[PDB]
Amino acid sequence: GSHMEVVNKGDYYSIQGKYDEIIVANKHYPLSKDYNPGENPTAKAELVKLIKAMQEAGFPISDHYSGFRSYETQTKLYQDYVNGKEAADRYSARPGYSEHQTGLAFDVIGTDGDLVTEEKAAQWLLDHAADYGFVVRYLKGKEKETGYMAEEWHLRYVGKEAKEIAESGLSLEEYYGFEGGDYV
Ligand SMILES: [Cl-]
Ligand SMILES: [Zn+2]
Ligand SMILES: [Zn+2]
Ligand SMILES: [Zn+2]
Repeated sequence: GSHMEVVNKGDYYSIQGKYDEIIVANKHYPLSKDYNPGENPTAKAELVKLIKAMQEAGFPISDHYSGFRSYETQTKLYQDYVNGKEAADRYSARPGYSEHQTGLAFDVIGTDGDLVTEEKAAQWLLDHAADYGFVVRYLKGKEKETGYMAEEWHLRYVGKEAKEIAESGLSLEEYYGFEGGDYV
């Protein structure tokens, strides 16, 4: 990511990547509370293949996943988690702030009902998410940069540039040189 500024497109901010334009949603850059594209079909088709490949490799992964969540959905979920604001902020997006609202983010689930955390499966996603155009967004040890505690299961579709990204070991923030961190 060498080196472009973030542009406001109106409903969202984006940064121009090496091959694609990359929507930026985090604690610094919110989405328009209206922006409601639903699930991205191109990302979805890749997720399907990713899922199948994990199942083929022996992993107990569900066909089900958590993808598009609108602003309103995010509101319920964030509120529910307050029940403190402090602790919920560590791991749950405020509405307008979630990559899930872009329709480009997807949480992988085990056939046991839980978000994937099992170690071999987590490593497989670090190793191969990029083969399907995805990155593990909330990397371990990058909580300062991304704004969020690490998530083994949360995939963000970025396309072809995922392999160079994964190779860097960087957060998107660091790779494209935009701000993440805490709400301001
Ligand atoms: Cl691809
Ligand atoms: Zn700023
Ligand atoms: Zn691979
Ligand atoms: Zn997620």
